[PDB]
Amino acid sequence: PELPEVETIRRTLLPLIVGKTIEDVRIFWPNIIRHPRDSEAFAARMIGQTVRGLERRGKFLKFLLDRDALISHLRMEGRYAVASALEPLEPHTHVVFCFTDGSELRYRDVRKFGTMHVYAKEEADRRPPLAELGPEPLSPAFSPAVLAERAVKTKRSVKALLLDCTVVAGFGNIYVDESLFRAGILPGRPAASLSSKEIERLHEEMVATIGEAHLYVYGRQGNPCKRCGTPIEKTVVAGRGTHYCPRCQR
DNA sequence: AGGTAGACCCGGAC
DNA sequence: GTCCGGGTCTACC
Ligand SMILES: [Zn+2]
Repeated sequence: PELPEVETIRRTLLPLIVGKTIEDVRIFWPNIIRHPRDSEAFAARMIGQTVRGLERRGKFLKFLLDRDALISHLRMEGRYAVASALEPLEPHTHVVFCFTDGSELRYRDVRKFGTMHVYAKEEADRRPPLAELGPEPLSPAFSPAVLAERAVKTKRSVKALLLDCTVVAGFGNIYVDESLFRAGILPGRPAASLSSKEIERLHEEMVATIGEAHLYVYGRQGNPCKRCGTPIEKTVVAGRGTHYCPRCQR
């Protein structure tokens, strides 16, 4: 899921787990657990803790317990469900938090690609994976000035810049391509080549792309641009498949 | 050290 | 049967 859908998950999941107490943690694929390094320590430490809150930082969910925070990333295909311990698990379930009321929070992922870290709550923001994360794109902390100051000092393309999680939280390949289209800027342009006007327009369209979230360019190669009718093109930029309108973007 | 490459994962596309 | 697609971290120069 993208940032908007993670926010929806955050809002939906919270009432389904708040106030529940962890009785067991069952791990079927240890490598999902990134901290502590031993999945057995990860499981052991969570037992007896009650879920108190659920926050979002970029595409990360931060589960707040009594002492610890669980930081979880679903990437593209991960899913959470709350369901009864009496019922069979869904296929591809890798980690289950069992609660004392006989319900469970389950993480499943056909791609097995997600990650989980647990630290004392007070340490979570200064450790991976949250430590270097840039500002929320819908927050005043993400501004044209912030974007401009990062763009000026780099040799990288504008696409590589917007994909950098330290610049802004939660912009992945789809919203990067779409925002750049909406701003009229080619993804391969050096970040340092953008004028003040272009930086300001790009900020505006990034906020709009995220705020709104239905595609102009992503995956639309060889089909007509919805604004000018020119066929959408696809190339590699910053090591990613990159979609753009060669007329609308400059 | 700024910035790219490696690593993780595997359904489905070639 | 080999490889893309996806995000975000660690490992290099
Ligand atoms: Zn166009």
